[PDB]
Amino acid sequence: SAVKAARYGKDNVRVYKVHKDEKTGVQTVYEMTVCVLLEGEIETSYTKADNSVIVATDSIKNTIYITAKQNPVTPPELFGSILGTHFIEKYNHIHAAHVNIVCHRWTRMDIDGKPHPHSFIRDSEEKRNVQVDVVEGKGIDIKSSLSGLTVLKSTNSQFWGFLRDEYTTLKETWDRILSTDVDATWQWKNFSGLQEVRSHVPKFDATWATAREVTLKTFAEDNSASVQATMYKMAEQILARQQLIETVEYSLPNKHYFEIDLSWHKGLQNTGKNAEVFAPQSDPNGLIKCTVGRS
Amino acid sequence: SAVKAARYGKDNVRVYKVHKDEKTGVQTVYEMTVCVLLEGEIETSYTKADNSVIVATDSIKNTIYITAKQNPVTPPELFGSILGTHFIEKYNHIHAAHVNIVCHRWTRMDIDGKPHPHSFIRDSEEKRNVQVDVVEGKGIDIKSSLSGLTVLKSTNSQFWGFLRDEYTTLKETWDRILSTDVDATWQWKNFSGLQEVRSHVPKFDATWATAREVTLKTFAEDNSASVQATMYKMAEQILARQQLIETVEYSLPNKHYFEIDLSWHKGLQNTGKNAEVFAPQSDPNGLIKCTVGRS
Amino acid sequence: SAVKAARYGKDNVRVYKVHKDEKTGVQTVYEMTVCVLLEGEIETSYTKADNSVIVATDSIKNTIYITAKQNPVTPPELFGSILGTHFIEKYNHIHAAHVNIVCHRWTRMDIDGKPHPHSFIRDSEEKRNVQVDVVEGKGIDIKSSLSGLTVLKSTNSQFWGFLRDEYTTLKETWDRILSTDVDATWQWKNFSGLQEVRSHVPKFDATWATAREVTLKTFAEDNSASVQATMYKMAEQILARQQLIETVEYSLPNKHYFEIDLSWHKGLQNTGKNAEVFAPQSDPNGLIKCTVGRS
Amino acid sequence: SAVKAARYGKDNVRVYKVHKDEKTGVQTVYEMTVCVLLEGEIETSYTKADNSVIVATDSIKNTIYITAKQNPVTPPELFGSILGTHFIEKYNHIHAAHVNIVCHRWTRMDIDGKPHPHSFIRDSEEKRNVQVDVVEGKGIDIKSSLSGLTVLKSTNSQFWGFLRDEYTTLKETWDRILSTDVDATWQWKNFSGLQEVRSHVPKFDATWATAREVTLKTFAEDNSASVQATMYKMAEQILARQQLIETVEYSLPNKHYFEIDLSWHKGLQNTGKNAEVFAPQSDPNGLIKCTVGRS
Ligand SMILES: O=c1[nH]c(=O)c2nn[nH]c2[nH]1
Ligand SMILES: O=c1[nH]c(=O)c2nn[nH]c2[nH]1
Ligand SMILES: O=c1[nH]c(=O)c2nn[nH]c2[nH]1
Ligand SMILES: O=c1[nH]c(=O)c2nn[nH]c2[nH]1
Repeated sequence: SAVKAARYGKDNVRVYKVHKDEKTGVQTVYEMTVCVLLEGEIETSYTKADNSVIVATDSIKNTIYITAKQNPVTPPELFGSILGTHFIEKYNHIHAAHVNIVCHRWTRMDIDGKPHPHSFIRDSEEKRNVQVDVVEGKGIDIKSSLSGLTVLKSTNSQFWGFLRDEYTTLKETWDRILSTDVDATWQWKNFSGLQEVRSHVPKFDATWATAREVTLKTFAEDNSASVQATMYKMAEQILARQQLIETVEYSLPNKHYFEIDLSWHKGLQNTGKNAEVFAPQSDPNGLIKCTVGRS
Repeated sequence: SAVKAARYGKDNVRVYKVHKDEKTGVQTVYEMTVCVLLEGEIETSYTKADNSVIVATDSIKNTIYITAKQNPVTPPELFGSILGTHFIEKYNHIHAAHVNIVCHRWTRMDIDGKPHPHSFIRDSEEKRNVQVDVVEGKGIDIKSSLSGLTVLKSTNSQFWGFLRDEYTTLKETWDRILSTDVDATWQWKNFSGLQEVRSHVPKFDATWATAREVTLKTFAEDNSASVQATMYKMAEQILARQQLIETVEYSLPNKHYFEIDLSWHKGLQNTGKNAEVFAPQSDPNGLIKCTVGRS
Repeated sequence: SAVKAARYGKDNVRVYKVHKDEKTGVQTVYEMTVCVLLEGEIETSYTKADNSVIVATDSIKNTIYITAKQNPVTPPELFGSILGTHFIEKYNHIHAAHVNIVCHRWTRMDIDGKPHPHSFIRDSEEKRNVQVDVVEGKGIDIKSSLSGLTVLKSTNSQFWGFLRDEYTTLKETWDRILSTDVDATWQWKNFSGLQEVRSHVPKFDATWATAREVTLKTFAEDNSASVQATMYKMAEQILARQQLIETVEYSLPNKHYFEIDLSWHKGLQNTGKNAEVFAPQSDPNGLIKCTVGRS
Repeated sequence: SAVKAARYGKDNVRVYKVHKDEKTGVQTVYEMTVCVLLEGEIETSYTKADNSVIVATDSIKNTIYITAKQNPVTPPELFGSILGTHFIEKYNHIHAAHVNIVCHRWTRMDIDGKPHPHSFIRDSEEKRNVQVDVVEGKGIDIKSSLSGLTVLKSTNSQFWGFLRDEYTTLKETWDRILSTDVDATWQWKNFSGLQEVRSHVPKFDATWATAREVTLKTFAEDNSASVQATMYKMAEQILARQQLIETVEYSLPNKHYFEIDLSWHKGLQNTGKNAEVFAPQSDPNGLIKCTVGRS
């Protein structure tokens, strides 16, 4: 037998960093969870028990803390690029590094209408993520994403005109609830290395903001024909507004809310136009995915 | 053997309700998870296999939906009181009802600086809860709470002067990070029944708001001597501002963030006044509880 | 305002211990999660910021490891008694200790029909737990439990003859699936202190085994009239077989499996006697509780 | 913009099936969670709001239940093949179906040394999974796996001789604890269609059993030089024992158990050869992956 592929590293590395503006006394905090996996000429650790080629995963953990101490940790696209470049430049036999970063929200508190200098709240479980693949001789590939963004609209969603056959029991509707957890990923054009990533630093936060704003406004304003059609509208605008993006991917569950017929009880009317009380369903759920690119 | 205590019912009942203002076109949504347990003269279902005394748990589920269709579901203290009173008034052999309600956040979206008429976001995993115990001949006991409120301050927290003996390794500090998940419960004076609960309806949302505001402002502004001392300050103000509350209970984990000594690596300075990168600890955690009442 | 109650300590302390039989080379492992909360004359830490009365929670953590190094950690009723007695004997102003222990399964592997000397498998998520309250001048109160034991029987469960009124839609049945997660707690007679707990050490594992065996055999062999009736049978036998137990408490969800009517599709028969494919329901669920004692 | 890829369907479909041997009265149960995603000529649902090409996800759910009613559901490789073939044969514009199945354990209870006819226990959270991709004109690709298998050995694991540089603090060791959660996947040679899958039905359960046995025996008996080296030994044997497998993939966390130095307390000895009490670490964790194929 032979080794066809192999990677190894450290997962679930939690990191916090604080920035303190000595002048204003204002502090800013960052918290993330980091995963780093390495690839290279490491097959003999598997086949011959030769540990000499292994950078210990404990050392990878150390490296993450040291890099965060000596560099900016925002935007995460920059920090991930710096960290993966380190490993392939530092170790001759390591030729690829895969860095995943999850950013956790710590939003500044407003007290008495004024923003507080050093207190924060986790105002949501929504994440900002990056996946950075650094490959020797092939540059830096970055996928940026937002995940965990949970929304609901109580009207202005429709679903009619779908295929009907002998497996079909679902009724057409012109007014329904639509709720989803948004997972959206934008993939950047390949970058030749760290200098190029640094030259675009301003676009990373602005594009994350645009992606969020467009997702929110399109969900609220689209009189939706389907999940499929609404998500395509989001992806299109984002591509239109940032030319360095090559593809946009959306993955959207359809979290169903079912009507409850109460007519068995004293003729109570709770369906169609009289629907007021609904049963959220934990499972199963629709799952709809799309990758949109340039034509 | 004998039955010394017994209760039974339905848990994890998910409910959504929408309100539609025909005039303005503005819609408002409510989502909760409900648990209802009953007590009464039901021992023979356990000892004699006599199911005649059992209100089926499926029927309890139905009752929750019907009650939500016919009554307001906010504030949750009112809805829980109405639902538990129904069971003890409707069934002669049922003498107590225990109703737990978890309210989930659906916050109105602002689009282009304007509040949207029918789109919402789960802006946090924080919950608003109630526990309502309705007991025949003994009125209605309500405990209201907020839970899941996650906060952090990066400075203005201290912990020195604690007991030191041969089990002690912790060092005193005058500047540390404090992070917690707030669980706060305020217990109302007993109410004689539904009419009295209805007469106080306005105080329920205002007190929840006060409890939140006081928790947030005290956490941000207190130069904290300990978790114990800061939480006592919160409980005291709340009691001072709502006379119908009898006790306030706080339960606060201390989620530790540890310094990381990097001096082994090129003399890097990352402790004490140079501390910038920290390691969040998943476990173990301090747990500190207090119940405060009137003197 | 005044402090009416207060406790504080360390939660989520993970502990592993290994025992090595030098003679046979056989090793045995134990893993648990420990919570210790203290009560006493500690109110001024809350009201006056006096940390002098506080045993730091970090010190409590240390104490747990040291105690495990110097004493047996099985049965958990003994280890919890030893640990809580330490705190009230060691600190004059601490008058109660609350110790919760969760035991995780590490079951010896059988390889080639022979039990392996040092390899283990987590053969289930079922836990063995203890709650030990040690109170100065009032002895040691122990509640032992098993939790997470998940079972299902595909026939020989019934539910008919329950109350029917205008809230009722559930149909009577003489053959249904019954599935639950067992939570069972047996409460021991108060013990005067450590010497008495030690004199009964053999009964702790034997009673846990009995409780398990009786739970399993009664569930499998009872032609169940209801959850209520079957759980009473379990509690009764346990009380009959261990006289040092004062009460037995069971808490049992009814995890529903619903029939699926497929007759809309080519007259397919899948209900009643032809029921073969069912839909497990994640929520809601029945919840049935009973505490049984001696008459 | 253009659609570059798209798939949609139903996730988290829970299914139970019972088999009843009329002759012996013995019953056997199966429970699984199913995900089915479809691909095809469906782009206009995204770009033109044309729902005519959509098979509703509710209909997919129905199809899963009907297929389970009319066919065997074991082994899961067969059931997944049957279900994905249905969709591409039934709908002309659907050209690929992706079926994921998770099998949950329901193990027959032994009562009084005898196997019970209709009672079961979830004896572990370990899963048996399949991923089946059915593609029009390209046959059936099956990946089978076991996941959630949690093990620990308390000795006969080593880790020395790894790379040491200025990022390294980890010490070499010749005796450590090794614990992991096993994720193992074996990929079958492509099959031309259902008849070929049916001709190999006996190999599916036997290979799952072999994969399990080899994983367990190698973990227990290997005096491990590293996670990398031990997992390669497992993959090699499996390939040696089933020629229809093309690749074997392992993904193994290294769940660390750290020594605790207690010497600060009365010279207590708890490290190296005196190590008895350890601290399980929840995070971070090593992550080691390997794909092994034929040479
Ligand atoms: O938006 C929707 N898309 C779908 O594909 C679907 N199928 N069922 N309901 C649905 N709603
Ligand atoms: O606020 C705190 N309270 C405590 O009781 C404690 N113990 N350790 N650290 C602590 N911090
Ligand atoms: O065993 C049962 N007990 C109950 O109380 C019940 N209510 N609905 N179904 C039930 N089954
Ligand atoms: O088995 C191991 N493999 C590794 O790659 C490693 N790195 N640190 N510890 C380790 N143990």
